[PDB]
Amino acid sequence: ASKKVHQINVKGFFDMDVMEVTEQTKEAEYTYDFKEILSEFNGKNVSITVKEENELPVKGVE
Amino acid sequence: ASKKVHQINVKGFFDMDVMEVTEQTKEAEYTYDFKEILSEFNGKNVSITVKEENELPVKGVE
Amino acid sequence: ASKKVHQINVKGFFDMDVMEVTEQTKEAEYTYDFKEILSEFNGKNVSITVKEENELPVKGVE
Amino acid sequence: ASKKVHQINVKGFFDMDVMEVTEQTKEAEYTYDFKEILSEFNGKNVSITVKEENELPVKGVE
Amino acid sequence: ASKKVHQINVKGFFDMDVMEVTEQTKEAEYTYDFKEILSEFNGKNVSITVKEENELPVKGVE
Amino acid sequence: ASKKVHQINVKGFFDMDVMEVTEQTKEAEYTYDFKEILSEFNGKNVSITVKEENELPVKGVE
Amino acid sequence: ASKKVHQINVKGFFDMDVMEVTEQTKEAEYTYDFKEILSEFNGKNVSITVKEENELPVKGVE
Amino acid sequence: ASKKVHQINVKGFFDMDVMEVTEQTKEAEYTYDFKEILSEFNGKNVSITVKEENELPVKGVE
Repeated sequence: ASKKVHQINVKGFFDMDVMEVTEQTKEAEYTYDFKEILSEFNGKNVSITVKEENELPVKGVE
Repeated sequence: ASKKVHQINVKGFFDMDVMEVTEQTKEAEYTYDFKEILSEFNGKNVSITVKEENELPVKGVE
Repeated sequence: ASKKVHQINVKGFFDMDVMEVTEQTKEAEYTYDFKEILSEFNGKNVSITVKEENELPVKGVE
Repeated sequence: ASKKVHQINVKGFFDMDVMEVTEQTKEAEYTYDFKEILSEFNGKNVSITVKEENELPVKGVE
Repeated sequence: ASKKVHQINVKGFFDMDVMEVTEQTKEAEYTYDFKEILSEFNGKNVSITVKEENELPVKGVE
Repeated sequence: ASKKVHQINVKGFFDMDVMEVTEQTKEAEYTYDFKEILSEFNGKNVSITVKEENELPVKGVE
Repeated sequence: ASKKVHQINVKGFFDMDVMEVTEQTKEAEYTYDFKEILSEFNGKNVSITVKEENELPVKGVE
Repeated sequence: ASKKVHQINVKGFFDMDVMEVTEQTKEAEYTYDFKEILSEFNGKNVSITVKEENELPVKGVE
């Protein structure tokens, strides 16, 4: 069960055209290039997760 | 706190050149194209996780 | 193990008569119709969870 | 933080027309009526979760 | 896997002599009697967890 | 955030009269006396959890 | 499944030369000696986790 | 929230004298040297977790 784990978490607005993820913090607006990140993993067994969560359509605010 | 979550989990051998992930099950060897999967999210806020876990270098076996 | 997950979380005061869940936010009072939400899943395999948590009967506040 | 939690987990094939969830066990096929279950919570604050997970579209099995 | 779970969480200062647990909130000091709570479960299969966490002995402060 | 945690997990059939918990393993049938266990914590802030999970009333096996 | 767990969590700047971990709280600067802590476990089956998390190299701060 | 995580998990019999952890798998007996592992983190903010879990003292085996 012993193992070495290496993981990258990236949260932000995704633009696959320029292949970049950019998050709007409370101070700035950071931009990470998913391409470079992804490449660090090219050639190996990985576990990739892509989550997108939105709001629930309401039917009435009071 | 109510929300609608949509998530994709993909585990397998990653080849970013052809942009495909392929896992070796006990029964068959499935191949998913990360490109198509990724595109379903292009243009929205996301969390991407990319995990890669290996074994620990030993020094004694018996 | 690769898969596509789609999940809906709804937290609020439940009224099964009108089939609606409504949560009280420190800014407003949203109302979601559990019927419409539930219907998005009609006809498929699902894990459903319904939690209700209350307070513990005390034997002395101070 | 002390509290009393009461929760119901139901996993199966969902039919909202007859309002029943039915899971296929390697020993039998159980059927629960979501209506009765849901009613045990009518009139209270609740967190409800509805998950539906499917497979990932492949581009080549082998 | 479908099931009905019923759980009690109780956090506070424990006195087994009078069999009572009492927590000091920011607003008030609640007192729950572990005896009554425990009895609700007498006669059934359970999981009991009892956790106690303290601070780590330091050796340098600045 | 550094801390020392000490925790006890006890799963089995609960009998508060003789104050003992007894689990039926695959080999034997172990019996732990909740009294002794509980006492190790008498006099300190703790987080106690008592869970009891049962099966869901069915309406039809096929 | 019943068991007694004993666990130590230590978060801070690690210096293996003097074998000490030191975290910078919003108040003080605590220093724990990993040596003493580690010794409390010498001679036992353990599980050890060492995590180090950094920031993601950006390409566009704004 | 985006970040790079690097984590090591080590489970086995701990000997701090020789500074080695050794686990007994269902096949072999692997030995890892905690010293080398630990050094990979010397000089960094880390989180360290050391857990040791034992069995509960019974009062009636059967």
